[PDB]
Amino acid sequence: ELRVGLEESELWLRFKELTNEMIVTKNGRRMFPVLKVNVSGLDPNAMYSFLLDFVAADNHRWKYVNGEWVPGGKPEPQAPSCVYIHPDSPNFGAHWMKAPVSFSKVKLTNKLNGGGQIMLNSLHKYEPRIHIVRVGDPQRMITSHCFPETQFIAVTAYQNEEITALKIKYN
Ligand SMILES: CC(=O)Nc1ccc([C@@H](O)c2ccccc2F)cc1
Repeated sequence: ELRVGLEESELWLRFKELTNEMIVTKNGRRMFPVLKVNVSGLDPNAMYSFLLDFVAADNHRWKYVNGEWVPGGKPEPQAPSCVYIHPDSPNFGAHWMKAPVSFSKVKLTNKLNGGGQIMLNSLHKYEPRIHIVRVGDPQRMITSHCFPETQFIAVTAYQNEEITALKIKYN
């Protein structure tokens, strides 16, 4: 049975408790915490690619008001479908299962300017999603998982000072 487990879930939950925020910039910013998963139940002999995208969570944006996140207006039109291919792709099932798979190099941006970055809209909430795509498959089988503990609001600058301090504490 294929299982994709979130690593450092307790750490992600510390951020989610406060409402997590990830900075987006013109040139792109890596995430903290880094999305990392453990994988079991692939065919060790088969080859697969791992991909990452970000799903919009709401039909509205958010705003930080009097120290609380609240519905903050109408949403902007959806960000373009950006997909990040894990740089180890394609690789054997045995490779992906021998140690956690880490998406440490992905960068989030608010400006489409190449570099394999992910475009997000500031003040909107997103949920990371990991896809496993089997290589050489005429049926193009793909298996997707979402990670609820990793939801975050994209921001140009941190709003909650507790988030600013958590990012410094754990990173
Ligand atoms: C059966 C079927 O729809 N297969 C399929 C679909 C999409 C892809 C990727 O292009 C892909 C595109 C966007 C996001 C993640 C992805 F993995 C690969 C295989």
